Amino acid sequence: SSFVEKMKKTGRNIIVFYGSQTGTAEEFANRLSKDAHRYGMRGMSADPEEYDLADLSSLPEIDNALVVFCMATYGEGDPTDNAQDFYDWLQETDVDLSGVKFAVFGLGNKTYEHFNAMGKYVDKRLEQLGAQRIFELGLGDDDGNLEEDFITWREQFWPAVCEHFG
Ligand SMILES: Cc1cc2nc3c(=O)[nH]c(=O)nc-3n(C[C@H](O)[C@H](O)[C@H](O)COP(=O)(O)O)c2cc1C
Ligand SMILES: [Ca+2]
Repeated sequence: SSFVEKMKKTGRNIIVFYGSQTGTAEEFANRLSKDAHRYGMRGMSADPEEYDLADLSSLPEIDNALVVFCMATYGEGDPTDNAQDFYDWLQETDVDLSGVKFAVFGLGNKTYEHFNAMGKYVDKRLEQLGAQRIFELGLGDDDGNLEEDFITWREQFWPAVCEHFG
């Protein structure tokens, strides 16, 4: 039903959504969610298409809640198929996301004109709606070494998360 309800009943405070077509963003999401345990927290990865992201407004019910988005960009700067509902919702919504804390890691390739469009958009839109960005937008480049871009981001991400939540 609701992802916030699932997190509450399974003890998770971190949820990582993945916008993926070929599985790269899903694997990064799984890796980030497992990392949570190394810092005394608990996370889970999730396919946004299976949920209603309007529920983000209920996230502040969970202590030290953090939502992370690992999003790939396809086509003409389009979202992946599984992130279309989320993309559509983001464009038309006006909900207040005060209290929400987020971070975004975008998967793209610098050779396309619309480099990491999806990741850049989600990052910008969440802040516009009232959410608080806890760590800078990661811009992974699949034309170079995406894996290394991810590791560099992740290496600095956790210390920042720990710093923020104490
Ligand atoms: C057919 C196709 C089109 C792509 N189009 C874009 C694009 O317009 N912008 C961009 O930054 N990256 C683009 N990329 C590259 C990616 O988003 C990169 O491969 C990402 O790692 C894919 O993640 P995923 O496995 O989770 O689906 C494209 C990749 C493919 C195969
Ligand atoms: Ca506010």
